[PDB]
Amino acid sequence: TRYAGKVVVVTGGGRGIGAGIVRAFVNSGARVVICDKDESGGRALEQELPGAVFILCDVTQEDDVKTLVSETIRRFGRLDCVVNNAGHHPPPQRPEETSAQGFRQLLELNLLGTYTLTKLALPYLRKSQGNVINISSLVGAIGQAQAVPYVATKGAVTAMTKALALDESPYGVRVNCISPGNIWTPLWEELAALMPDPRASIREGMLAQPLGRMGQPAEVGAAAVFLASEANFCTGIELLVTGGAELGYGAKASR
Amino acid sequence: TRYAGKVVVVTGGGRGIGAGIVRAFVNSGARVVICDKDESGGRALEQELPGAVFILCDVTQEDDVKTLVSETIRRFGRLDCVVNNAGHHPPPQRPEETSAQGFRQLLELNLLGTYTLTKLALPYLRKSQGNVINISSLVGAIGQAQAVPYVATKGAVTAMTKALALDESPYGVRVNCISPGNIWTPLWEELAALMPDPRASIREGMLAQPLGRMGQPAEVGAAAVFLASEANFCTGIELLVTGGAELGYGAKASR
Amino acid sequence: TRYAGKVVVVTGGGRGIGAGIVRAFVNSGARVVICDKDESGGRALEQELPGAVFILCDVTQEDDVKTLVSETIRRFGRLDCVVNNAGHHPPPQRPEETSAQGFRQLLELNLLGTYTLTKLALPYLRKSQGNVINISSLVGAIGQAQAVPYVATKGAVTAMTKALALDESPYGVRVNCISPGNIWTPLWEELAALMPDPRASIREGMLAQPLGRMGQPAEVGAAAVFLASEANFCTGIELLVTGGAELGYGAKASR
Amino acid sequence: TRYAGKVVVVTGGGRGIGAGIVRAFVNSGARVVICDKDESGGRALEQELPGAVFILCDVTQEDDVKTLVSETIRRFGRLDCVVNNAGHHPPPQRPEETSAQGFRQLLELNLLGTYTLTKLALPYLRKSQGNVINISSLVGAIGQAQAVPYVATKGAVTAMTKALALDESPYGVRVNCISPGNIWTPLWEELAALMPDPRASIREGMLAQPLGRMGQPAEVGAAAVFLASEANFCTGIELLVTGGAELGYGAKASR
Ligand SMILES: NC(=O)c1ccc[n+]([C@@H]2O[C@H](COP(=O)([O-])OP(=O)(O)OC[C@H]3O[C@@H](n4cnc5c(N)ncnc54)[C@H](O)[C@@H]3O)[C@@H](O)[C@H]2O)c1
Ligand SMILES: NC(=O)c1ccc[n+]([C@@H]2O[C@H](COP(=O)([O-])OP(=O)(O)OC[C@H]3O[C@@H](n4cnc5c(N)ncnc54)[C@H](O)[C@@H]3O)[C@@H](O)[C@H]2O)c1
Ligand SMILES: NC(=O)c1ccc[n+]([C@@H]2O[C@H](COP(=O)([O-])OP(=O)(O)OC[C@H]3O[C@@H](n4cnc5c(N)ncnc54)[C@H](O)[C@@H]3O)[C@@H](O)[C@H]2O)c1
Ligand SMILES: NC(=O)c1ccc[n+]([C@@H]2O[C@H](COP(=O)([O-])OP(=O)(O)OC[C@H]3O[C@@H](n4cnc5c(N)ncnc54)[C@H](O)[C@@H]3O)[C@@H](O)[C@H]2O)c1
Ligand SMILES: O=C(c1ccc(F)c(O)c1)c1cccc(-c2ccc(O)c(O)c2)n1
Ligand SMILES: O=C(c1ccc(F)c(O)c1)c1cccc(-c2ccc(O)c(O)c2)n1
Ligand SMILES: O=C(c1ccc(F)c(O)c1)c1cccc(-c2ccc(O)c(O)c2)n1
Ligand SMILES: O=C(c1ccc(F)c(O)c1)c1cccc(-c2ccc(O)c(O)c2)n1
Ligand code: NA
Ligand code: NA
Ligand code: NA
Ligand code: NA
Repeated sequence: TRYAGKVVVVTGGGRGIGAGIVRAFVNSGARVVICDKDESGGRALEQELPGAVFILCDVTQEDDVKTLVSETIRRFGRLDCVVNNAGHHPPPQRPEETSAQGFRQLLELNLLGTYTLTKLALPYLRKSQGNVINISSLVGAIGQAQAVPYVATKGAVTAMTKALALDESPYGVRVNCISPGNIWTPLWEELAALMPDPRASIREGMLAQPLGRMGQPAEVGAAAVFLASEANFCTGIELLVTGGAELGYGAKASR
Repeated sequence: TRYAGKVVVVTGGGRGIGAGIVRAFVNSGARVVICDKDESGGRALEQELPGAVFILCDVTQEDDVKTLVSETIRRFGRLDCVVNNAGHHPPPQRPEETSAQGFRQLLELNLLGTYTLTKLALPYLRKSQGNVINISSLVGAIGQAQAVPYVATKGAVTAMTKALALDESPYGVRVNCISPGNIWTPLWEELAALMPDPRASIREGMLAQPLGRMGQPAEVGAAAVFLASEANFCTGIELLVTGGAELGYGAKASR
Repeated sequence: TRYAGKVVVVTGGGRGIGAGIVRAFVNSGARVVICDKDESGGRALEQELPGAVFILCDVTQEDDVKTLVSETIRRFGRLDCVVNNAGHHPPPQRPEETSAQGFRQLLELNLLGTYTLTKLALPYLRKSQGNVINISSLVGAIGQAQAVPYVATKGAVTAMTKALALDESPYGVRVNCISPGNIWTPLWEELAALMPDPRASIREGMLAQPLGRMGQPAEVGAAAVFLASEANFCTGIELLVTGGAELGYGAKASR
Repeated sequence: TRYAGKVVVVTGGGRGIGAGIVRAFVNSGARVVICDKDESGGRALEQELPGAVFILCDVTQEDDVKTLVSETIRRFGRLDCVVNNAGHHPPPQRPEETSAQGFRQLLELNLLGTYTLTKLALPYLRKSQGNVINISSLVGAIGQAQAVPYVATKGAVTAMTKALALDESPYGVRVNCISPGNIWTPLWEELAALMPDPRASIREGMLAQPLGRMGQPAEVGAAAVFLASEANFCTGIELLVTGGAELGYGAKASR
C-alpha cells in the first residue's frame, strides 16, 4: 500500500540488486517495468510477479531507451519513479592495465545510460511530481583498489545526482542516490570465481564491514522504496547502504 | 504493522520534531514512551495516542534517565529503539557574546543527555538487537553563523554516532543519526519572534532550501521509522533531511 | 628553493589557474613544461619565465600527450609532478538542453585527458617518487545548477584521484586533487559576458563566498606547490580552495 | 622567510605534534610562544630554538589562558596565529566502561580549551588579520573503536572550526583545522605500551595507512605553516594528514 497506484521503471532489474528493488516496489503496491538487456532473469520475474512486466532494453542504446519510456506510458498511463541500477564492475585491473577505450565503454553503461533514461523520463516525472533514484557506490566516495574506471564512473553518478536535484527542485521532482557497499549478488559471485582464492576473497568481502556480513538486494530495495514514497524533504542525498565499511581504521597496506 | 510489537523511547517528544517522531512510530504499530521535561505537550499526546505514554524526565539529570529506562522495562517488558531528540538551539550569538558556562550547559543537553540515555539503554538493546537514532543537524556538517556552541554540540553527536556504531556492531545493535535542516517547529517559531523582522527571517529560512520550503516533523518521523524498521545494513550513517540546503552556491556574504 | 631540481608538467598552463600554477612552481625553483592547445598565452609565458618552456599539446589527442611526455624526458631527464588542470566549463544549460554527445566531448577533456597524461607519466613518476595533482572543483562535491555534464566530470576526477592514490601508494607515488571554487580567470570573464547582466553575475559570484571575493590563480598555485613539495603524508585528499562557499545556509531558491 | 615578522602561539607545544609545529614555524621565520602544562619539554625547546619562548599554561584554566595572551602581547607586540594542539587520547575504553565525568573532563581539554584561547585571542587576530588553526583528528570524521568520548570531542572541534570561520570571515580572520591520522608521538608510544602486545599494536597502526607508515610531527607542522602563510582563500577547511587511511576497503570485523 505504501506506493500503490504508482509506476516504476528499474534498469538492470533482471537479477541482483535490480531484482531486489523490483520485488520491493511490487510489495509496496506499485506496478514495475523491468528493464534489462538479458532476457532470462527478467522474463521469469515477470511470470513470477503480478504487476511487473519485462521490456528488453539496452540502456546504452538511445533508441532502446526511447522505446522503453514510450511503451511504459502507452501501457500504464503515467511514470512516477526511475531507478537507474544497470551497471557493471570489471575484473580488478592495475592502472597500467586499463585502457581509454575500456574506460569510455564503462562510462557509456554506468553514467551515460543513467543520463539518457533520466532525460527522456523527466517530462513525465514532472507531470506526476515523481522522483529519480540512482544506484551509485560507496567506492565513488572513498575509492577502491584496482578499479580506476569503475570508481570514476560512480563519482560522476553521485555528483550528477546533486546537480540534477538542483535543476529539478523548482518542479518538485526529487533526485537522490543510494551508495551500496559489498552486496552479495551474481556479479559478486562471478568476480570472486576469477580470484586466485575465491573462498578467501568472499571471506575478506564479508569482514570489510563492521557488521561482519555482506548486504542483500532486499536491503537496497527497502532504501529505494523509502526514497520514492516517504522522503519528500530529501533531494540530492547519498544514502549509504554499506554495513559501516567506511567507519574506523582497518588494514590497508600489505607490507 | 511495520514496527509492531516493538517498544520505542523518544526524548523531547512533547512537541516539534520529537512529537512527529512519536506519531510516526505509533502509526507503525509500536508502543512509545514519550520523554520530556515539560508536562503540557507530552501529557496531551498520551491522552491522544493509544500506545503512547508520557514519563516526565529531564535528560540532563542522570537519576531521571535511570528511572525512565527502568519504568519502560517494568511497564512494557523490552526496549527496541531509543530516539535521542531532546535538544535546544540558543538565540543567535556572536562568538564574543558566548560564554564557557553557556557552552557547558548546552553540551549537557545536546550531547551528554544523548550519551547517558544511550548508555543505560544498551543492555536492553543488546537483548532485542535494537538500535539507536540520534537527532543531530546539518549545521554540524556545514557550520552555521552565530552558533558556535550549538554547531559544536551537533558535530559531536554525529561523530559519536559513528564511534558507537563501531563498538556495538559485534552485538548487532545499529547506531545511526538524522541530520535535519530547517524544520518548522515551535523552536523555529520562537527564535523567529526574537528577530528584528520575524516575517523576513521566516521567508529567508524557507528560501535556504532549493525545494523552497521548510521541512515538517512528520518527514523526520518517516526517516526515523525507516532507520528503525528497514535499514538492517545501515549503521553509523548520517541521513540528511534538509530539502537540499547543502547543495550548490548561494549568497553567503552581505558586503 | 622549495622544489629546486624538480620537473613539472602543467596542462592548460597558458592562462587562468594553469598559468598561476606555472608561476608558483617556477618561483619555487622548479623547471616547468607548459602544455596548452592554444599557442598565444603559453608562448608568451615561456618568453617571460626562465625555467618554463611551452609544448603545444591537446590533451584529448593521445599522440599529443605521448609526445609531451617523451619531449619532457628528452629535454629535462626526469619528471616529478603532473598537474592536470586543462578543462572547460560550458555555458549554463538546462538538463533538457544538454546532449549525450556534448557530455561525451566534455568527458574527453575534463576526465579522459587527465587519465591519459597520468597513465603515460606514471613510469617516470615511480622512478622519481613523484606525485599527481588533479584540478577538480567544489561543485563535484556539492553540485551546481545548469551544469549536469560539468559537475559529473568533476565528481569523476575527485573519485579517480582516490582510486589511483590507492593503486600507487605501494610505489610511493602520491595522488591528490585541488577543488577550487569561484576563481577569477578568463573563463569566468567569458562566461559572465554571455549572461543577461554581466555585472550582476560577477557581483553574485563574489558574494557566494563568506570571504566576499573570488579566488586568484596564485592561491591555487600555492596549494599545488604545497601538495608537491611538503605534503609527504597526504595522498588521495581533496584540498578545498573555495573561500568557504560550502559553509552555512544561503539563499538557494528564488520563489 | 615565509612567515617572518609574525607571532604564533602553539598549545601543547612541548612534545609530539605540538613540538613539530613549533619547529616548523620557527624555521619559517616566526617568533613562537610555546604553551604547555608540563615544563620539561617546553623549557628545553626554548633553550634550543632562538625565537621560541616557553610560557607555562594549562589551557583548561581560564586565568592561565588570559595570562598567556597578555604575556604574548606584552613581550612581542602582536599576535598572528593560534594553533590549538593541546589534547589527549585516553586508553581504549568500551562504551560501558566510560563515564559522564570522564567525558566532561575530556571535553574541557580537547574542546573548551580550544574555545577559550581562541576567544581571548580574536581581538588581536582581528587587528593583524591573523588566523586560527585547530588540530582535530580523522576519527572525528570516520569514528574510532573504543573511543566514544575522544571521537565526540574531535567531531565538535571540526564543526566548531566551520562555525567560527563563518563568524570571523567579515573581519578577514580565517579559521581552519588539520585532521591528522596515526602520527608517531610520545602519546602513541605510551598508549601502545599499555596494549597486550605493544609491537603488534604498532605494526597494525603502521598498516592502517596505504602508505604503510605512520606520519611524523614535522608533516603536521608543514601543513600548519601552509594554512597560516599561503592559504589566503582557505577558511573553514579540514586538511587531512592521514597517509590515506580513510580510502578504500579494509578488514573492520574480526569474526
Ligand atoms: N554488488 C555490489 O556489491 C555493488 C556495490 C555497490 C554498487 N553496486 C551497483 O549496483 C548495480 C547492480 O549491481 P549488481 O551487483 O546487482 O550486478 P549484477 O551483474 O548482478 O546485475 C546487473 C544487471 O544489469 C543488467 N545490465 C547490464 N548492462 C545492462 C545494459 N546495458 N542495459 C540494461 N541492463 C543491463 C545485467 O544484465 C544484470 O541483470 C550496479 O550499478 C553496480 O555498480 C553493486
Ligand atoms: N527545528 C529545526 O530546524 C532543527 C534542525 C535540525 C536539528 N534540530 C534538532 O531537533 C531536535 C528537536 O528540535 P525542535 O525544533 O523540535 O525543538 P522544540 O524546542 O520545538 O522541542 C524540543 C522538545 O524537547 C524538550 N526538551 C528540552 N530540553 C529537555 C530536557 N533536558 N529533557 C527532556 N526534554 C527536553 C522540550 O521540552 C521540547 O518538547 C533538537 O535536537 C534540535 O537541535 C532542529
Ligand atoms: N574558474 C573557476 O572558478 C574554476 C573553479 C573550479 C575549477 N576550475 C577548473 O580549473 C581549471 C582551469 O580553469 P580556468 O578558469 O583557468 O579556465 P581557462 O579557460 O581560463 O583556462 C584553461 C586553459 O586550458 C587550455 N585548454 C583547454 N582545452 C585544452 C586541451 N584540450 N588541451 C590542452 N589545454 C587545453 C585553454 O587553452 C586555457 O589556456 C579547469 O579544469 C576548471 O574546470 C575552475
Ligand atoms: N598522535 C596521533 O596519532 C594523533 C592523531 C590525530 C590527532 N592527534 C591530536 O594531536 C594533538 C597532539 O597529540 P600528540 O600525539 O602530540 O600528544 P602528546 O601527548 O604526545 O603531546 C600533547 C602535549 O600537550 C600537552 N598538554 C596536555 N594537556 C594540556 C593542557 N591542559 N594544557 C596545555 N598543554 C597540555 C602535553 O603536556 C604534551 O606536551 C592532540 O590534540 C591529539 O588529539 C593526535
Ligand atoms: O562489484 C564489486 C563491488 C564491490 C564493492 C562495491 F562498493 C562496488 O560498487 C562493487 C566487486 C565484487 C567482487 C569483488 C570486487 C573487487 C575485489 C577486489 C578488487 O581489487 C576490486 O577492484 C573489486 N568488487
Ligand atoms: O533552531 C534552529 C535551527 C535551524 C537550522 C538547523 F539546522 C538547526 O539545527 C537548528 C533555528 C531556528 C530559527 C532560526 C535559527 C537561526 C537563525 C539565524 C542564526 O544566525 C542562527 O544561528 C540560527 N535557527
Ligand atoms: O567556470 C565556472 C565555474 C564556477 C565555479 C566552479 F566551482 C567551477 O568549477 C567552475 C563559472 C564561471 C562563470 C559562471 C559560472 C556559472 C554561472 C551560473 C551557472 O548556472 C553555472 O552553471 C555556471 N561558472
Ligand atoms: O592517540 C591515538 C590516536 C590515533 C589515531 C587518531 F586519529 C587519533 O586522533 C589519536 C592512539 C595512539 C595509540 C593507540 C590508539 C588506539 C588504539 C586502539 C583503540 O581501540 C583506540 O581507541 C585507540 N590511539
Ligand atoms: Na507479471
Ligand atoms: Na495513550
Ligand atoms: Na623560458
Ligand atoms: Na629561545
